[PDB]
Amino acid sequence: NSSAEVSVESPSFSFNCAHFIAYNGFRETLHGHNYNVSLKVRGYVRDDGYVIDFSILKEKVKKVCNKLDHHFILPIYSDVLKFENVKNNIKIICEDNSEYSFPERDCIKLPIKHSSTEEIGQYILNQLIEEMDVSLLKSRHIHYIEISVSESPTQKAIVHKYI
Amino acid sequence: NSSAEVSVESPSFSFNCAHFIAYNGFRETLHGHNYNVSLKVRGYVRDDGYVIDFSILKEKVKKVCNKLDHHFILPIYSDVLKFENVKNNIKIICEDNSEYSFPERDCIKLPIKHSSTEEIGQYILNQLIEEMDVSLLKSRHIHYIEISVSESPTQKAIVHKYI
Amino acid sequence: NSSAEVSVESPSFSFNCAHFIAYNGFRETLHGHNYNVSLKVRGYVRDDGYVIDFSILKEKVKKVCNKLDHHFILPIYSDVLKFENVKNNIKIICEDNSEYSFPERDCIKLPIKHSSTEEIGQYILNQLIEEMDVSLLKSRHIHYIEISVSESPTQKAIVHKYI
Amino acid sequence: NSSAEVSVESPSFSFNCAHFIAYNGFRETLHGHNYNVSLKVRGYVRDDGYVIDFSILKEKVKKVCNKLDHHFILPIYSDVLKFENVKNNIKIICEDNSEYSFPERDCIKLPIKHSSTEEIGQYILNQLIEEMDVSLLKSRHIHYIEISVSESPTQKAIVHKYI
Amino acid sequence: NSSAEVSVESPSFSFNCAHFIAYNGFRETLHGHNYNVSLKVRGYVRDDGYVIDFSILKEKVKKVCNKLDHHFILPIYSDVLKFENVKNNIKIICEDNSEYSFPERDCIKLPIKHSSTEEIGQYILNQLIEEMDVSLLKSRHIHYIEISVSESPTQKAIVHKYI
Amino acid sequence: NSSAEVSVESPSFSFNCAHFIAYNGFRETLHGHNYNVSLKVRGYVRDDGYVIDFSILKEKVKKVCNKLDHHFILPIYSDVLKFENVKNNIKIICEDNSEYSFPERDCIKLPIKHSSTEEIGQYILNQLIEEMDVSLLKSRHIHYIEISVSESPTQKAIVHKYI
Ligand SMILES: C[C@@H](O)[C@@H](O)c1cnc2nc(N)[nH]c(=O)c2n1
Ligand SMILES: C[C@@H](O)[C@@H](O)c1cnc2nc(N)[nH]c(=O)c2n1
Ligand SMILES: C[C@@H](O)[C@@H](O)c1cnc2nc(N)[nH]c(=O)c2n1
Ligand SMILES: C[C@@H](O)[C@@H](O)c1cnc2nc(N)[nH]c(=O)c2n1
Ligand SMILES: [Zn+2]
Ligand SMILES: [Zn+2]
Ligand SMILES: [Zn+2]
Ligand SMILES: [Zn+2]
Ligand SMILES: [Zn+2]
Ligand SMILES: [Zn+2]
Repeated sequence: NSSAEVSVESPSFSFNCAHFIAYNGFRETLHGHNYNVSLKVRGYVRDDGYVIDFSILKEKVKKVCNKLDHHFILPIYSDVLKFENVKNNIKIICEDNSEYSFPERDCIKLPIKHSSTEEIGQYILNQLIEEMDVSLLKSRHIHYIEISVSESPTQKAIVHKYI
Repeated sequence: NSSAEVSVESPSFSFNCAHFIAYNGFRETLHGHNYNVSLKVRGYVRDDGYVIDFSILKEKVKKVCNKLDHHFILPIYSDVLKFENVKNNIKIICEDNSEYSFPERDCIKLPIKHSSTEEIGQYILNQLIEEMDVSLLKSRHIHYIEISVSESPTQKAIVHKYI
Repeated sequence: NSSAEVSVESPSFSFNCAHFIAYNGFRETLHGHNYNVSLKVRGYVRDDGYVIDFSILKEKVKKVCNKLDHHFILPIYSDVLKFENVKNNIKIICEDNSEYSFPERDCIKLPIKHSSTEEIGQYILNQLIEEMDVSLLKSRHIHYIEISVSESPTQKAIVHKYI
Repeated sequence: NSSAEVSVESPSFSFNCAHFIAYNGFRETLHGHNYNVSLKVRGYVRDDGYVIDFSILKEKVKKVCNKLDHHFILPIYSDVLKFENVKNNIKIICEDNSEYSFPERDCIKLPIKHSSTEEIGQYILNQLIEEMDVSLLKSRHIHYIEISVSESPTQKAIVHKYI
Repeated sequence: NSSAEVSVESPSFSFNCAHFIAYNGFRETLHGHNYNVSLKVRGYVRDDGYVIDFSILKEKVKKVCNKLDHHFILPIYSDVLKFENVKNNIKIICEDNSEYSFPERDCIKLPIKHSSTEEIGQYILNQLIEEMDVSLLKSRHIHYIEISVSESPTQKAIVHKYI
Repeated sequence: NSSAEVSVESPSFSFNCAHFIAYNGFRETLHGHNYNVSLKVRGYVRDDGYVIDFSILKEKVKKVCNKLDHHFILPIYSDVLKFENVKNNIKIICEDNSEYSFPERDCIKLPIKHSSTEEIGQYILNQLIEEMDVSLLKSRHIHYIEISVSESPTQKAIVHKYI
């Protein structure tokens, strides 16, 4: 068969963030991770000799990671957390009525229900798909994209999209 | 597409064992390995934000590895070895009439024909599927499980099961 | 020469924490890291065949890491942060008057001036020296201890003590 | 399911070469890489306990890598390069009229259009398939073979063949 | 003891170059490497909490690597090579009278006798010391600096300077 | 300062052996390890541009590893084990009167008291020192040699000799 894949991975494709998981009947304490992203795309060797240039993949991964890096990840779609702006701070109130308060600029609000590695990965995948531009990918006949997001060197989520 | 995978891997998911391969017309000398196990499951992001909790996968891999660790692996289904159990020892007699004798407690008797990485993997996969409980996996809509077993950092076997 | 070293390192010797650095005229946003610890000791091969048992070093590193894991690291000796404890929360007030508030149980209060990797390392080294018991180390003629603490796979601090 | 994979990878499966990419309207400066090869085959556990012996895979990978090691890779099917023999040297003329000249003995002439990691991969895969002998693979019921070629630790190409 | 070290390493701190070693009675064929650089400095925890900021070390390493990346390394102080300018090309004549010719823009002229990993390391160390500025290092009481240069994942040179 | 170090390391510099530790009042069960060796030497950059050629180090490490690979390691100097040859077998009797019996050709008899990683490392170091030849090392002004022996990726011993 003639489809081929290229992938990029680097300790440099990272965002260092704080978070905590909360879902129904469960809340854990604030902590954080070096999240690391790798990207794979399946296409064909085109007339320039590439599936797609490594440098485009690297540039797009770096960009998405840079936006996330150095914040508390706030899942705005959460069904078990309440958020309030008080002065320059976002206040987070949990089901058990415990409270956090951070400067608004420390938080990155992501359209996700939970700050789990799977849902963060889904977010990053959609972002990368937009950054690389769907029509570029189609012109090169790239039909599948996969990202891995590790929350540590021992645990990772892998999400994908057929395009 | 909406299926997602999670995987766990660590130097800690290891068992350090002695063994030798024996099949028709071939027997190698006793030696050993640090075997290492990584586990991946394919499912869907559930309402808790996970495919499945990383901590469940880690706890189950550690348990199966712990049972194997620090033994000679005895393939009880071998077609080319004869086994005797006299007093507190297991004697192994090979086709060329060479013999080994170990204290019975030093052996872990696996229901496999050869102590190859492939066959050890198949056994580990079945064990992990039992540990994780097949009905748990089904309630979360997990449909695929894969383990990699490395006999060293340079060589591994990958076995899977669709469920 | 006759001195010998043993070291242990693993992805498992980790603590996943939130923090931010603050020193005179500088404050960064809340974020987090997978911190990883490796331990090395210099001694002599003793009559049991060891510098010291690897299992002792692993057990002691795991214990110290476990205490830190899953918290916000609070540097109680900070010269640029004011701390208040009201009801069940710790409030942190910075020089620029920005504020953070966490549940008290979310914080691990370390006797350090900054939550830098260097200062966290020094604290870990002192703890491990206490855990391993200085008189045990002396009876085995261990004269040097070194820990590396990485804040990510790309950056680390190395602190030591001659004993 | 009953199919299984075995895989071999090592820093030892490398070839260190110089090259440059040239395609329509693009030429880069001469540089080099440590190319690294990993091999995976999919088959079944046979009556000897193996998908196929690891030692066969390693032996064949090392062989192909050793042929390539320590040369300038020249893509003889290039549509943007001209090659001419002058004394003991091969002269390369680019579209911009820039020129290179190397001794003949320093070039490995590969039947590829571009010295891209993708196309080098396709070359290596064919070679490996011939070295391992297609009918041996068939007798063991091996039906899929995949190689990864990395040009550095951060970027790689993955090519495959169903057989 | 109170001195501490910080270290930075990454697949990102690389330069991908072509070269060949030539010394008395020995010349090898043109090939290439992904050279990788790691930097360690020894100093003291200062009043900001750092030996020195990781970001300064990373910034300076990347800078030096970027200058070298994607060239043929030419050792201008070679006692067994002759270099001559012809049009836009540099001609290299070896002792055996074999010849190379590259465009000028494809060579990085380094003040080294041999393009060995040792001598490239010594060059990089001096450059890094100048980039980081000797008096900044002195004001922070940094007294030792060490770089590792790997020519591949399996072999490296380590050079240092006491300052 | 002008001394420099070169080191070689590879998953290929390995011996896969069985063993068990026995010392006074302690015996563990038969198991095994992939032992991995790395070698470092400190010297000076000589007139060929090297501290010493990487290829000599690699060749010597491979040789010593190859001799050990695929055996049970038998510490002939043990003060708590008794050995007897019975027909083609070596019988090992422990303090608790438990017994092992292996074909003589499965065992490599090492002049060490315990098959600990430290004592194996000491043995390997002396062997490597002999293989590289002390006078070669002296002519190049190499004054220090260090080997690391890991028994797994998480635990290692480091032994050295000033020469
Ligand atoms: C333990 C901690 O990192 C926790 O936040 C955690 C635990 N288990 C998890 N499990 C999955 N699958 N994904 C996660 O993001 C996750 N996250
Ligand atoms: C960056 C350097 O390796 C350059 O020659 C380069 C750039 N982009 C690339 N991209 C792909 N896909 N394959 C290559 O081999 C490749 N090669
Ligand atoms: C094998 C290849 O990298 C060759 O050019 C080579 C061989 N031996 C070497 N040995 C040393 N010490 N340094 C080098 O840079 C070096 N370089
Ligand atoms: C647990 C197992 O590998 C055991 O054989 C073991 C345990 N602890 C050890 N500890 C040291 N220091 N060295 C060893 O070789 C060693 N070896
Ligand atoms: Zn988490
Ligand atoms: Zn084996
Ligand atoms: Zn930080
Ligand atoms: Zn390239
Ligand atoms: Zn080289
Ligand atoms: Zn052991």
